[PDB]
Amino acid sequence: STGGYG
Amino acid sequence: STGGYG
Amino acid sequence: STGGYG
Amino acid sequence: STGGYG
Amino acid sequence: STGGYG
Amino acid sequence: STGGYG
Amino acid sequence: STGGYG
Amino acid sequence: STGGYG
Amino acid sequence: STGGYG
Amino acid sequence: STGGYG
Repeated sequence: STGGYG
Repeated sequence: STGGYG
Repeated sequence: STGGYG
Repeated sequence: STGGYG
Repeated sequence: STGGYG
Repeated sequence: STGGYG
Repeated sequence: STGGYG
Repeated sequence: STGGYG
Repeated sequence: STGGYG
Repeated sequence: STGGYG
């Protein structure tokens, strides 16, 4: 998986 | 306030 | 406030 | 996996 | 406040 | 895996 | 505040 | 694995 | 504050 | 593995 905020 | 980038 | 980059 | 904030 | 780069 | 903040 | 680079 | 902050 | 490079 | 902060 790539990136994301939290 | 809330912010940021995913 | 909240910030940053994923 | 790559990057992400948290 | 919160910051930084993934 | 590469990078990430936390 | 919080900072730095992954 | 390469890099990362935390 | 917090800083540095991975 | 290479680099990383923490």
